[PDB]
Amino acid sequence: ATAVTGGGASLPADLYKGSADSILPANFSYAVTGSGTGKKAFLENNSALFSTTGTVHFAGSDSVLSSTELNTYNSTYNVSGDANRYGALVQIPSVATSVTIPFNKAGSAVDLSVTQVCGIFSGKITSWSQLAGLGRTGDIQVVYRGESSGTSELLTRFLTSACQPADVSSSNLKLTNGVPAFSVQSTFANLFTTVPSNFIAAPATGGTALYNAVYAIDGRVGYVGPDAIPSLTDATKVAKVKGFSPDEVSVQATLETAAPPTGAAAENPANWVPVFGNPSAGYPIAGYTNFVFGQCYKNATVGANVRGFLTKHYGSTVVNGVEQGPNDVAIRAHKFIPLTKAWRDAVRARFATATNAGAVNNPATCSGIGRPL
Repeated sequence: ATAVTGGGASLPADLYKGSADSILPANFSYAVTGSGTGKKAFLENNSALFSTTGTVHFAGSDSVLSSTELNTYNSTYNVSGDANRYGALVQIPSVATSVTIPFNKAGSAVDLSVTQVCGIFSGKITSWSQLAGLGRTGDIQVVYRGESSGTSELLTRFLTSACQPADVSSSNLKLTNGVPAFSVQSTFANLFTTVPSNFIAAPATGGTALYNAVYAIDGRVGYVGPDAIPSLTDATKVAKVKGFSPDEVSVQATLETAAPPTGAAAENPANWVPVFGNPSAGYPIAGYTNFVFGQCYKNATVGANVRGFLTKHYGSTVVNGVEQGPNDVAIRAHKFIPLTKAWRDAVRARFATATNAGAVNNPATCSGIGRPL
């Protein structure tokens, strides 16, 4: 009967559940809500948000835990001397992902400059005719995620990092340094003093609904994770960005630029999720989608089920002489990017290995405590 209750981010939802090669065990549930609602469900232990009951055991999120979220959690659920405390939480990367730019406008292959992407998503560029050489005219309508979204966070971090003031001048973006500027927002609408009228919220929760809305009306552009895209390589439907399709992320210039944390740094969940807002090479919109777990669970089978999952997902196996994570074929089949060996080894050793003080349901650290039955 034992269930492991989760949900959150839509971006990795089909890798996790419902597909023949999905990677979560059968007794794990995954309610699709977007990352913001997913974080809240876990942090406030609120299963109503996942349309169910009992304890929330985990979330998927491509929005990082904030300073405020961590402090609120710690001061409520992980209080020094509190026999009723839940204990620490665990934030870990699951897979890396691109953010793709699907658009619905018939014609030749589209390759957008940073300037052009910045102009489209700021509202500076409002007509297809303003994009030189694409052979297209008519209104641009941008579809965005109304709910708090990890995909919005990944896209906006990139735009905040890469866009120059000249790329977004004469737009309704909130000011930074006296000029309109992108800022990091999981709520995309929060970028603007007033949302421009050619920006429309997707009509239902999740990236799949945004995707379908893009193709419902001519001239639309959106942003979505890669798994829902039928072909990442079809530049007549999924824009290249500075000469790169969204399967051309540079692993060297992104994942390999940060090593797993150690010591006190590893005790801080914030340090388990590096961000790469402006990669020096390759497709430039990319980052991690993550899990949030509890370190401690009063239900010991839930703890064991989590460790079991972690042992596989962050495992190591050599196949045809090449080291890989056990789930890497499934990860790539869902158009995601496997974690590097250093990161799998680090997560496995700390969180999945029951003898480590930092592991899920480590007997010493979790003695007498945990997320409730």
